[PDB]
Amino acid sequence: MNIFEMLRIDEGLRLKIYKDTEGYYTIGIGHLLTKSPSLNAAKSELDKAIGRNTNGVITKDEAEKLFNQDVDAAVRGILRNAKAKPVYDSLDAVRRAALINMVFQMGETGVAGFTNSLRMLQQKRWDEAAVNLAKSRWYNQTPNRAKRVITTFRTGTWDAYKNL
Ligand SMILES: [Cl-]
Ligand SMILES: [Cl-]
Repeated sequence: MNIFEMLRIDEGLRLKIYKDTEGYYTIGIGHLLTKSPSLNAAKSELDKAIGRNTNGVITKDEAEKLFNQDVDAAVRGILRNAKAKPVYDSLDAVRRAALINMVFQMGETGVAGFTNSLRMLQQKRWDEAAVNLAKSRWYNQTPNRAKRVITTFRTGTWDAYKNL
């Protein structure tokens, strides 16, 4: 298991524009296109990202390419974030993947409301952190996914992803 396989399980793979859990147009492996209600705007953003007139449809390779870019960006985003960096550097490899997954899903903006949880992770107080992470809109909206990531932070193993 690794970050790519982990997110592929959590986000799935769709080759046509679809609406995510929050109702935003997305494609591929969880690649958000825009928060705008406009399908046209979404198709436009898609063409801009792929470099061609797609007609709201892409190939598997194109999806994987977007994915590679998106993971790289999340990692780079963490490294540049003054609050997240110290946490990321303190964690072991498995746990780092869990932090990447959150950032990929909710962005630096979302991860920003997790100040207290991040501090517990940095302190290595695993059970406490798991409890705090669960008191969030994130957990109430996407509980199954949140449970998988939380278990990852709690245990430091990929157990929640084995079977999927
Ligand atoms: Cl892009
Ligand atoms: Cl879920």
